[PDB]
Amino acid sequence: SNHTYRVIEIVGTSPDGVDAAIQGGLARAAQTMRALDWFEVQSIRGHLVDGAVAHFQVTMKVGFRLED
Amino acid sequence: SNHTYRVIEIVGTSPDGVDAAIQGGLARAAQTMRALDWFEVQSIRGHLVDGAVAHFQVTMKVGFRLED
Amino acid sequence: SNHTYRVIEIVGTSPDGVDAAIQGGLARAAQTMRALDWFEVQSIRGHLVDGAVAHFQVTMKVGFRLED
Amino acid sequence: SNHTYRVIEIVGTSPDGVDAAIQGGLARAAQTMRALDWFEVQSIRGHLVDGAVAHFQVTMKVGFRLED
Amino acid sequence: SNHTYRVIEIVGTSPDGVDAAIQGGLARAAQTMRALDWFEVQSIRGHLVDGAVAHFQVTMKVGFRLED
Amino acid sequence: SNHTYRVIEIVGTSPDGVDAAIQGGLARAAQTMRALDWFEVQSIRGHLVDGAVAHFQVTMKVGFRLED
Amino acid sequence: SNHTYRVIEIVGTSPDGVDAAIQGGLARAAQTMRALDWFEVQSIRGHLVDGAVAHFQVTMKVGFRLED
Amino acid sequence: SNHTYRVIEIVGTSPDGVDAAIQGGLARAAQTMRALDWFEVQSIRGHLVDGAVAHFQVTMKVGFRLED
Amino acid sequence: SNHTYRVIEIVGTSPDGVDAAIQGGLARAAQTMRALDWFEVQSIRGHLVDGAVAHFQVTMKVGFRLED
Amino acid sequence: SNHTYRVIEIVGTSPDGVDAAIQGGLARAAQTMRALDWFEVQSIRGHLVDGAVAHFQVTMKVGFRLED
Amino acid sequence: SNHTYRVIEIVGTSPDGVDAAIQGGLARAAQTMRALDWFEVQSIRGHLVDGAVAHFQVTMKVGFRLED
Amino acid sequence: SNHTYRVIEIVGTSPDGVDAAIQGGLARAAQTMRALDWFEVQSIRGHLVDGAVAHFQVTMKVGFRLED
Ligand SMILES: Cc1cc2nc3c(=O)[nH]c(=O)nc-3n(C[C@H](O)[C@H](O)[C@H](O)COP(=O)(O)O)c2cc1C
Ligand SMILES: Cc1cc2nc3c(=O)[nH]c(=O)nc-3n(C[C@H](O)[C@H](O)[C@H](O)COP(=O)(O)O)c2cc1C
Ligand SMILES: Cc1cc2nc3c(=O)[nH]c(=O)nc-3n(C[C@H](O)[C@H](O)[C@H](O)COP(=O)(O)O)c2cc1C
Ligand SMILES: Cc1cc2nc3c(=O)[nH]c(=O)nc-3n(C[C@H](O)[C@H](O)[C@H](O)COP(=O)(O)O)c2cc1C
Ligand SMILES: Cc1cc2nc3c(=O)[nH]c(=O)nc-3n(C[C@H](O)[C@H](O)[C@H](O)COP(=O)(O)O)c2cc1C
Ligand SMILES: Cc1cc2nc3c(=O)[nH]c(=O)nc-3n(C[C@H](O)[C@H](O)[C@H](O)COP(=O)(O)O)c2cc1C
Ligand SMILES: Cc1cc2nc3c(=O)[nH]c(=O)nc-3n(C[C@H](O)[C@H](O)[C@H](O)COP(=O)(O)O)c2cc1C
Ligand SMILES: Cc1cc2nc3c(=O)[nH]c(=O)nc-3n(C[C@H](O)[C@H](O)[C@H](O)COP(=O)(O)O)c2cc1C
Ligand SMILES: Cc1cc2nc3c(=O)[nH]c(=O)nc-3n(C[C@H](O)[C@H](O)[C@H](O)COP(=O)(O)O)c2cc1C
Ligand SMILES: Cc1cc2nc3c(=O)[nH]c(=O)nc-3n(C[C@H](O)[C@H](O)[C@H](O)COP(=O)(O)O)c2cc1C
Ligand SMILES: Cc1cc2nc3c(=O)[nH]c(=O)nc-3n(C[C@H](O)[C@H](O)[C@H](O)COP(=O)(O)O)c2cc1C
Ligand SMILES: Cc1cc2nc3c(=O)[nH]c(=O)nc-3n(C[C@H](O)[C@H](O)[C@H](O)COP(=O)(O)O)c2cc1C
Ligand SMILES: [Cl-]
Ligand SMILES: [Cl-]
Ligand SMILES: [Cl-]
Ligand SMILES: [Cl-]
Repeated sequence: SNHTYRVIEIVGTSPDGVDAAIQGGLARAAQTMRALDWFEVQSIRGHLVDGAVAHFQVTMKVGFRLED
Repeated sequence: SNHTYRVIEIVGTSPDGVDAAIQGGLARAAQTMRALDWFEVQSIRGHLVDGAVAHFQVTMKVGFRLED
Repeated sequence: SNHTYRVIEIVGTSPDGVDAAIQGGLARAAQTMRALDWFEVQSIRGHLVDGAVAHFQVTMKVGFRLED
Repeated sequence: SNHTYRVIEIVGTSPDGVDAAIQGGLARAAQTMRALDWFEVQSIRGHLVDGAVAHFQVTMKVGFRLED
Repeated sequence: SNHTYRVIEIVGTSPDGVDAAIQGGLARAAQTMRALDWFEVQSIRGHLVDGAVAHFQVTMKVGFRLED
Repeated sequence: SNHTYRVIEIVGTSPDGVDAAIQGGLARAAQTMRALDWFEVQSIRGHLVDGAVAHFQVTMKVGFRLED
Repeated sequence: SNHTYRVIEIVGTSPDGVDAAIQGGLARAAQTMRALDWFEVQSIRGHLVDGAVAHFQVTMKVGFRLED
Repeated sequence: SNHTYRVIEIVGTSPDGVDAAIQGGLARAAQTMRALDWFEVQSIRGHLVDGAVAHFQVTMKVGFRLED
Repeated sequence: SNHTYRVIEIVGTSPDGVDAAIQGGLARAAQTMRALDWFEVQSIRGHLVDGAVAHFQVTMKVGFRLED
Repeated sequence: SNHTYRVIEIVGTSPDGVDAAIQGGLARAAQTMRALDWFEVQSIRGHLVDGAVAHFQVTMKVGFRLED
Repeated sequence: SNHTYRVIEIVGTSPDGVDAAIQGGLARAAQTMRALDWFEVQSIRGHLVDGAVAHFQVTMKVGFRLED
Repeated sequence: SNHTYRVIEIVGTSPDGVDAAIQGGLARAAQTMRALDWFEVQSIRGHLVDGAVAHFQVTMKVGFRLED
């Protein structure tokens, strides 16, 4: 058949960098979403506290296949 | 913990301007959503009728914290 | 009243071109969403197999009116 | 029939803010254009004099239906 | 000589897809503008009614040579 | 002479809307910068608390003439 | 292994519309290239002659897998 | 009063470079438009013939004050 | 009160990757700036020497609260 | 002399994150290209399998000096 | 060591074209700044008086190395 | 027939300005590519040495007709 996908936007966070934030966001998404297929980073930001990075914040679009 | 956020897109409307459209959209969003944290305006448009602005239409991304 | 809209993102697919992909995606969306009002194409991509287009993939934002 | 629209670009101005600049620009546009249907804000700028905003300047695309 | 061009923006519409909307818009443009040379699609949108595409709406920039 | 300008980026805030945030940011800028000439809005965001807008946050580029 | 891809840019053309231009460009690309995997449309333009579309011109990025 | 501006798009051309193309386009514009105030370059392109630049082509937005 | 922020642009560098470049840039910024609040990555580039990455170069906007 | 550069686009991949994908892509590029000088990340995407990141995919522009 | 750069934004002006505006802006910047390394043009605009270009205005980002 | 074009990216350089950089890049391209048809400037940058512009660097897309 011709599949249809849905694309949602999430932000993963971690003090431990860009990869960790990506992985953390996607891990949360996978808990309650099915048929995840791809992601696309929209932005990399972070929150600073006392001059240090408290959290990296990576905004992602996440695409998944819609069930019939 | 490391929080994960979800970002949805809504359009608020009002005949009474940009601020009123923002506030209206966000008020509707708050009724059913929880843990709203930020918004970002994507566009400001409007519908014209008889040469006057019938509604300002303000598209926003709205970020909220996901529950575990 | 002043209506509020929600805008989601979907990808329609078809081997039979851009229009067919748009129509297919929107047809799937219409099965489970109500009060669809507009769409906006975000991108036109496709997957190639053996040098031929296997599927056109058209990403759309789709706006609909929120119920009270 | 299948309508065709024309989209022009104007800048509305006012010392009294974004909404006033939008409304002012559109009011001028309505005097000499017919069948105005929508607008889209392109930018919000302003001119400063003696440290104060002398005019808000709101650039808009304005769409209208072409007559046959 | 060194030619100068003017670029206007129009929206073509059709229920019958992207190509039909492009062709329709350009056909209307050709009736009252001369020396049309090129177009560039700016966006592909559409209006939905009862879950179906009522009109594809294709916004184009259209360039033409200015007469002396 | 041929003037040179410098362009800085600031964020004005206010609970009372976009215009108030713009005006507040620019008022602060005017206290310590001279020869302010123009501004350009880069983004309109805000912070939400208990479902309400606590502050509108308007990011602006601000241009001023450099002294010799 | 971890694959590496190369992305080139081509323009397909046809008087017969967007899909035909895409297909034509990709067919030419396939003649000399191997392991084509995806495309992404960058722009849709066209050349006008005597008020009619002489060619649709569809610029695409085309990704393919690099051989070792 | 609060002035309203109109912004049109033109392309100036010259074999003799970017400045010459800008100046040429604007000179043509000035012949039939009044109260020209500013321009903004949108793109710099050119046509190549026998490996040489036949014309630089500079697309500009041109803003002018609307008369009452 | 209603706070005002200033946003500057810096480039952090490191041979040891994106996170290291971010952290390095921000560490330098913190030495001579106060009340750092957030950053936003603008670009990730790098310099190549003998086919290897000599430095990752991460351009960031950095926002901080202005003192009264 | 005045050097001329060529800029190509590649996608590096790795299951082990953004830096690893960058390094992998560039290592492949260096095998068959000479005088590599810089890169610029265009996008960070990835493929998901069973809810996990199978590969990070980092699209880069890569600039190199052309030989005479 | 790993250098950190700062990037500021300036506008150079000249009646004598794009190159002259660039050179003028950068010459002013060099008078008070140290370790200038690169620039990137952001926009080319100009002010028109009596139908002629009074000043070309070239906005640049200018990067320089921060001292320890 | 329906022609297909290929679009490559090059950077021309010169100490003598934007036009000279464009012309230099294109002259180098013409030595080893055939059927050059158009260019589009992507960016204007430069390298600064001792406070002066050592080279203007103009990145261009260059389109050419593919042979059968
Ligand atoms: C324009 C703007 C953008 C911001 N972006 C972020 C962000 O990306 N991540 C984040 O954690 N906080 C962000 N913030 C919140 C700030 O980091 C900070 O927590 C807030 O402004 C309060 O700071 P203050 O106590 O110095 O006033 C942003 C604030 C503003 C005004
Ligand atoms: C390209 C395009 C963009 C539009 N954008 C908006 C919009 O932002 N807000 C809105 O209310 N209507 C929008 N519309 C709908 C028009 O405002 C209008 O209601 C519709 O085209 C019917 O107008 P007509 O009766 O003159 O044909 C848009 C229509 C087109 C074709
Ligand atoms: C940067 C990038 C973008 C891609 N975009 C698409 C796409 O738009 N549509 C699609 O079906 N596949 C897309 N893919 C997946 C590829 O088409 C392909 O299926 C995958 O990379 C495996 O190809 P390979 O077996 O040659 O390694 C993309 C892959 C990469 C790396
Ligand atoms: C890059 C640039 C952008 C400008 N944008 C605006 C604008 O948006 N609105 C406006 O009224 N003036 C704008 N101006 C004009 C300035 O506000 C100002 O009136 C002009 O540069 C003269 O200022 P000076 O006397 O300090 O040299 C702009 C000028 C430059 C150089
Ligand atoms: C942000 C926005 C964008 C819109 N874009 C379009 C469009 O591209 N084409 C169109 O025909 N109508 C457009 N519309 C109008 C809607 O399709 C719809 O006709 C209008 O909002 C009334 O819908 P409702 O009766 O559900 O409130 C737009 C409306 C909004 C708010
Ligand atoms: C991607 C992102 C963007 C943000 N943008 C803003 C902003 O524009 N303004 C602001 O005040 N805070 C911004 N924040 C901070 C949030 O509003 C919020 O204060 C912070 O994430 C803590 O929320 P939590 O306690 O629900 O985890 C941003 C945060 C993230 C992750
Ligand atoms: C800014 C600009 C953009 C153009 N884009 C296209 C294009 O996308 N496709 C095309 O075939 N020709 C394009 N052209 C070429 C024109 O369509 C036309 O063939 C050329 O300008 C000569 O027209 P003239 O004889 O009216 O001067 C472009 C020309 C200019 C100046
Ligand atoms: C995607 C595209 C963009 C073009 N842009 C321009 C342009 O900016 N200026 C111009 O004079 N011609 C432009 N053209 C027209 C070409 O320069 C050329 O005149 C036309 O494609 C015929 O070339 P051919 O005889 O090699 O097929 C463009 C053509 C295409 C397909
Ligand atoms: C368009 C362009 C972009 C460049 N971007 C970067 C960069 O992001 N980081 C960097 O270290 N050098 C950058 N450079 C400098 C080059 O990496 C290189 O050091 C310089 O061009 C000299 O190289 P060559 O000796 O091969 O001529 C750039 C150069 C050009 C022309
Ligand atoms: C719009 C779109 C974008 C995609 N982007 C990527 C990508 O960046 N990387 C990738 O490996 N695959 C990409 N793909 C391919 C998907 O990840 C997936 O492999 C393909 O759609 C088949 O999934 P399905 O079996 O659930 O239908 C993309 C597909 C679509 C439709
Ligand atoms: C949207 C907008 C953009 C402008 N951009 C520029 C600019 O780039 N450079 C400049 O010198 N002036 C700029 N101006 C100022 C105008 O050129 C002009 O000096 C001002 O609007 C007063 O013109 P008027 O007397 O016709 O009302 C801009 C004005 C507006 C409204
Ligand atoms: C973010 C970034 C962008 C750069 N862009 C350019 C460029 O466009 N052209 C160029 O010649 N060099 C470019 N460079 C290289 C610098 O001009 C400079 O040669 C290099 O960073 C070494 O400078 P330093 O000795 O002060 O550390 C860039 C460097 C960075 C970090
Ligand atoms: Cl959503
Ligand atoms: Cl127009
Ligand atoms: Cl290439
Ligand atoms: Cl600054």
